[PDB]
Amino acid sequence: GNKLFNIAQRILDTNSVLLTERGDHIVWINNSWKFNSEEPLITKLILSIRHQLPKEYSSELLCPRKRKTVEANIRDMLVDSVETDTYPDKLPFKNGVLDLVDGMFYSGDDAKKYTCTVSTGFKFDDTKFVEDSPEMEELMNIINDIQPLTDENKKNRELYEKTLSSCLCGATKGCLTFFFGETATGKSTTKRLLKSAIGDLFVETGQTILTDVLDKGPNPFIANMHLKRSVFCSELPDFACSGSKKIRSDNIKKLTEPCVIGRPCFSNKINNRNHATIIIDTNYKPVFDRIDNALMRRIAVVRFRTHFSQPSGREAAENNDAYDKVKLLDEGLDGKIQNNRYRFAFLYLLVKWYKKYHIPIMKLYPTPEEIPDFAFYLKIGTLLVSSSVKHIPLMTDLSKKGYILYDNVVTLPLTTFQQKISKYFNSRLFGHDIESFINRHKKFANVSDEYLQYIFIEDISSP
Amino acid sequence: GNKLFNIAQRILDTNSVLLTERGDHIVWINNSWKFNSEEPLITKLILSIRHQLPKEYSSELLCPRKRKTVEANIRDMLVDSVETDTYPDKLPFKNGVLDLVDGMFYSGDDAKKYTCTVSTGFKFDDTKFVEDSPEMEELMNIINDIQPLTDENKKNRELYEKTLSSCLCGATKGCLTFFFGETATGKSTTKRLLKSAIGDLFVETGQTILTDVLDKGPNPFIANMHLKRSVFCSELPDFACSGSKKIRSDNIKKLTEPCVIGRPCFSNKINNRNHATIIIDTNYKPVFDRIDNALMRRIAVVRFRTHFSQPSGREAAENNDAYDKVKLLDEGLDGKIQNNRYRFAFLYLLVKWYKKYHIPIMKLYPTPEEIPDFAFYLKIGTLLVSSSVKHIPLMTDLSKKGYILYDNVVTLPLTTFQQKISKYFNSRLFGHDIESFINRHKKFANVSDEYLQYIFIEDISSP
Repeated sequence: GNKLFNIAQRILDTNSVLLTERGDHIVWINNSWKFNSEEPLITKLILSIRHQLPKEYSSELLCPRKRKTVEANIRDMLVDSVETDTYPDKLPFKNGVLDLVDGMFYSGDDAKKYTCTVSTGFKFDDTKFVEDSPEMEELMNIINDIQPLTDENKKNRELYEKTLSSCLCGATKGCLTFFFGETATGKSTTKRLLKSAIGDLFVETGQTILTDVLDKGPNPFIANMHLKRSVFCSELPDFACSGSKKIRSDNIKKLTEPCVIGRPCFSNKINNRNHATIIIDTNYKPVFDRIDNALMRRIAVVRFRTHFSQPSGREAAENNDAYDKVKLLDEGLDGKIQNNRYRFAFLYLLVKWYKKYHIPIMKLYPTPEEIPDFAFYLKIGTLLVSSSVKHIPLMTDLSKKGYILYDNVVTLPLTTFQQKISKYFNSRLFGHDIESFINRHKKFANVSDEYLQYIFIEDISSP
Repeated sequence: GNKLFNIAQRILDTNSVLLTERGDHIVWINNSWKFNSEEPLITKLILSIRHQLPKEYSSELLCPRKRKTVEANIRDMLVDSVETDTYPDKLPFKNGVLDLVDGMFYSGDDAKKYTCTVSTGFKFDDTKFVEDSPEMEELMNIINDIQPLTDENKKNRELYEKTLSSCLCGATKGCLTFFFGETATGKSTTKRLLKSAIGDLFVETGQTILTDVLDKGPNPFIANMHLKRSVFCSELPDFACSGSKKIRSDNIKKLTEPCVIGRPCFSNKINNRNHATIIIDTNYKPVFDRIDNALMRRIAVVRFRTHFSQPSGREAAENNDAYDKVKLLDEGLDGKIQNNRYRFAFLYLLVKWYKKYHIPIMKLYPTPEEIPDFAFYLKIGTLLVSSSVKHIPLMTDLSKKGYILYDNVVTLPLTTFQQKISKYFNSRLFGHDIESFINRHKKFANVSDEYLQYIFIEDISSP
């Protein structure tokens, strides 16, 4: 009774077709979850799977009409929806899924349970995923050359390792990392090593996402980051000199939210998943058009201070302090990195670092103290407070310091505020910052007189 | 007699397919009313319901052609339209609909009567819906700490309870309540309570709603609140300081309307249903760009006077103007609330509050005396009525007050207006409001002078 319905039931029992929330069907052919909007693969799956069925069921799948009927039955049978790429601690390869927490590699039906629709693009070989090897020693030597293990570099080394290891997690990250350092320091070598390690999950982008609008009209720059696990920004022009667009605070805020707004060309989908670890490479200090408290919590800085240079310019390179350690470059090193020589050794190192930081919740912590542009705004935030409970049993003593009373609200005249704030910062050095803060946070008692609703902590602490 | 027509008649007798006024079909599969504009689920429903039918009818539903014939019959049979989500007194869950008038929980066919297309997203447990429990005691203690039941907080507590209970009713609300509460006073705790209690019907927004155009073009922020029952906006910056846009009058007017005009990307729809309660959370008093009688009627204010702070900042948390009382904070409370510990206790409390305010007509009430912006207009509104037909046989004594009759409309000079308004209103305290009134409600008399179609109540109350 209904051979075709029984065939559809068996194919559904094999769990090879799933219905997604967007209305598509994902099929498991050739050991990978595939889908297509313009050409479903359900009949391809039926023809391919005809070999696992009994004899009397296999000869009914050689007709396109019967395969169409089976596909209709399968479409009617699938009611509930599932979500794809819901495991943040799994790295999908071309022939399986690697577990970062456990270190065990799966293949075929074992990798089937993790609905991974993306992959690194290359196979995984266990014979090279080993600890003892000359490749491991060479990689360790290179890594120690780029980042020394001195006691003055411990925190920087830890942050570097954490940032590099977070590129394997398939979840939204809450920070952006700046790779601070001059040219010929090792940042490009790290970029090439990471690209060789993680294959197709790595993408590179210029200045478009930093200094330009994100949504606008069409934007392949923000639509090509869907399900990527790392984004590297390189060749960034100095924003200190006039003529270059500044870093947009709105862009930084949007590149951190779990939902990214943007659509590709000729696509009706506007929502894409953001899994990338954004790293910005710059040879100069970064400056932003706007600075506020929210933008301070989404920036981290990693500093590079060891360079490799030719013997001809060895003295000049040894003639400063930003190149804290001097070494000799290797001409064939670029070819070795390109030839995928250290790919699996770097994969092992990244997995080991991830395990070293595999605490139940993996998060990226901002480091705002390393940005010179944040120096003024960080210090003033520890000097002023907002409105609070009852200044009434201090207005006797707060009045003598220049604070006035207004409808039971303490304000401060601009002249008195300037006089009290000039004792902590140089007028010339922070003039623009002081002016911007004053004109941003000023309150108008009337059209002419103006006041500020801020109280210095030093006055508060002093009885 | 046409077995397939009999099958379609039975499936229609089960009341599982309904035709909506918009032209779509909603089917009852997996205990929920789903629909798909681009792909009807009628054949899925036929295949699923094939089990309830007699034995000789179930075998015919295993063929896609016969299912399509039954679907054609069913489509021809459905003539009348129905309206979806028209019960404001019902809270839909994932596995049933819980009434609020008396308080039973329906399930399956019992909840089938109310066509609710949305749900809180979590299953309902009757075991935890108990009045007597340690969780209820802890929640009551937290609520009492948040809003004390003292003699100075009766009306405030009543309005707070009314606002929290009004987040369950699925109808359009007429007021935009202002949660006038300062930082670390407890508004965050109430927000997490409400979110955990009402699940997916709760959404959170930011500054874009209040201080930006809502219609514009494709606005996901507006299209998101379709059939939502609560909207919470937090982290709102101080609008008193310059550089921050004021609250738009048109936005406030538009949010209250039952029909909100707005479209999503790649969607032909332009109309949605507004059911949400909008609560504004600011640490500072609000500032409106343009105020008048209309906005004064759509604002309610809730005050919080129990603030918590750390000991280091406690002195700084007591040396300004904005709070009234200090208390102590709890650290594990946030983890407890994230663990959905008090979800059902808060649900029971909200149901009890709704019952207390369950008069046959549910309507929110505005309180304009708590906003200093409308204080001047309220005093102005209660101190002015224009000229009178009865003023015609009293304009002789009204002429002594600096008023001149003109086509039965009496006038006041600008300088005389300022002189007479200085009697009741302080010139400096409300100078901006007075001059805005002068330039907003003025008319013209001749080339050089200006005219006013308004007269003070005080000039008429005094004989």
